[PDB]
Amino acid sequence: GPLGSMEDFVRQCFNPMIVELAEKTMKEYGEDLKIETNKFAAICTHLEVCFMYSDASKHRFEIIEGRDRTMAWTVVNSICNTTGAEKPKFLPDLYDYKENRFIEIGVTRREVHIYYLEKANKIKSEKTHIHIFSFTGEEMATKADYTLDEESRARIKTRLFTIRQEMASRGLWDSFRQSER
Ligand SMILES: [Mn+2]
Ligand SMILES: [Mn+2]
Repeated sequence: GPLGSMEDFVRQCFNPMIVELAEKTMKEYGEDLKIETNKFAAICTHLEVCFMYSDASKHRFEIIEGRDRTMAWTVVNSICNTTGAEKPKFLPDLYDYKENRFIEIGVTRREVHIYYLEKANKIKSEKTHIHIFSFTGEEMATKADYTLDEESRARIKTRLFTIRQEMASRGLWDSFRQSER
């Protein structure tokens, strides 16, 4: 049974723009995708989830994820100046203009409730909303408020499922699942 390479998978599976933004995120952190390739895949996956989440409701969200860090903070600080939002301690992923809050999107291969609790412990915010997806359909969100409707979230979950089945098909899932954290 053949075992594919994760780089081949990422470049074949993810949109060119997503791959390029992921390369940029890794460079900005000085990470080498040729060595940390499971991480490369996880970054692309996280980017794509953030984009799908925003696209579920045109106009509602500002995207923070994907931007260079300096531009990301520029955008965050502008949103805070404009809307009166409290400045987050860590860069979030989106800003929700309807619910008036920043959102941290988590995508995990670990148990979603534990991942959620860890995220919540890290950001130290009474305000930032957290929404966690797993690759097998489970999710967890702040105050049991899932923000988007069932169809939109199903679209995201189906995508995560497809990625996982594609990986497994190439023998890449075992390592990807086990490599997190
Ligand atoms: Mn982020
Ligand atoms: Mn995130």
